Amino acid sequence: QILPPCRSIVRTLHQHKLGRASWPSVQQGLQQSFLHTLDSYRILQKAAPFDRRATSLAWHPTHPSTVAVGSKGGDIMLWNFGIKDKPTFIKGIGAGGSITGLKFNPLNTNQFYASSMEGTTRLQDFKGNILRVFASSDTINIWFCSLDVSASSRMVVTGDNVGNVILLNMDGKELWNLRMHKKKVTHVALNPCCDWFLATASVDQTVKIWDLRQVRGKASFLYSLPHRHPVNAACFSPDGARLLTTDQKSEIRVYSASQWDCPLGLIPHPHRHFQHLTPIKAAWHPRYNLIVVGRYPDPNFKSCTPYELRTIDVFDGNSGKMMCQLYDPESSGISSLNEFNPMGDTLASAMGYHILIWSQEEARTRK
DNA sequence: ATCAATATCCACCTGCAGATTCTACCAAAAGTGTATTTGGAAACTGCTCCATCAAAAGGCATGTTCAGCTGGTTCAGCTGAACATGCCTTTTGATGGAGCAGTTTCCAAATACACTTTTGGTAGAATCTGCAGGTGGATATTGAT
Repeated sequence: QILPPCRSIVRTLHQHKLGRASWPSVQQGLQQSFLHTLDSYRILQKAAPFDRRATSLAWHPTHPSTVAVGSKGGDIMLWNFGIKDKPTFIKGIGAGGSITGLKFNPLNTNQFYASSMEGTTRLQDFKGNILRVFASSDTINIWFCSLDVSASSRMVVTGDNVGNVILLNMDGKELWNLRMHKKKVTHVALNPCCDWFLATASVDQTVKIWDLRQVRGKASFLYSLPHRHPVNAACFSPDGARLLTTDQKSEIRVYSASQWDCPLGLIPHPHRHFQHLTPIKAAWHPRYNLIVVGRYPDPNFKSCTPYELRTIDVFDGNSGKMMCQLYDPESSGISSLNEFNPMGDTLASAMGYHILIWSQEEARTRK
């Protein structure tokens, strides 16, 4: 395979110590170094099963080794590494209560937000106590699909199966529930560097950029970006300037700050949507300009590589092409969800009925 | 050697090709109503193709079942020839019912409106059923004679 990297590494660091070379060149060199050491994540560290399929994933923001996960049957799990304290569990109905959105609480880490097929955007503890419901369908067969949160703004946002989005405060205060789309809202997210423009994606083959404080007039939006197929995810950058989008058939798109309408590059990659599989969500890496996605081969997709395996692919953002591929037998499932740690030293993967941890090996000999 | 079957010829004769004449129904023309097609919202049903257990499909050992073959025994249908008998047929005397054609009286659908049951929508509990025991035939496996 490819993975060639080269450079005059330490020199640049000293160049940075002299002021000659600019910081983005440093960021590029250490991005390459990060890829080189990610070539040693090949040894899969840990595996974890449980009951009904995995649907949503989330990282403990402050802690590297802690992670939370939510199932197809409303079964939530909280798991920490190097603890061995037999991780924490909570069950649900198990049939039609699929948790589908899951973000940690920025305030109380022993709390968590959740969006469920039951029709209940809730705030609940890992010990089982429901602290507070935020919204409700009040009529079954109409449920939520999307959820996200912001701490700098102290806001909650959630999306439906019909095309209307809801926006609440941390203490209630609902001033929202206007309709935005014609179909289900697959993903949604707020800017981390801003507080008052939003992004939402839907089955309508359109992804919309809103201004949550200015617009109130039922599709008096700010921007609307089209696509050729429906969209499973539209995720913001940490920096805030790059919006990543991933469709259902075969595509990834990078939109910029600079003219949201036009895209900067198209990254073709197979992640074909499917009914009983968990929907695929590309994701950023929090401290570089990389992209990470899970692959799902299609015999009809125009493959550039002659070898098409199920594996975790890692591309470069501002170029378009690939830079690394992680693969491990005994894990021949399809990695629906993949998310790097906010810390930057660990990767979590959610496959059907399985959760995988990929971190570096070392510790050749103890003393 | 056969010995009716088919190939050949020839009288004949009656269905059959062909010509004539009456007739009911097919085509064209202007009009209309009414089935159907089309544009377009929307809803709902099948294609979907992993991730997973768990009955179901495959495959291999043993054992039994029976089937296409043998040969023999039994015996029952084929057919000659002779002779009876009702079929043919034909032939015509007898008749009544088929079909037509005129007369009478039934008796069905056209239409408008106002009930009236029928079909869902939707919950509650009554019956079927998984599961678990548990009786008792029962059905094969040895057992006394």
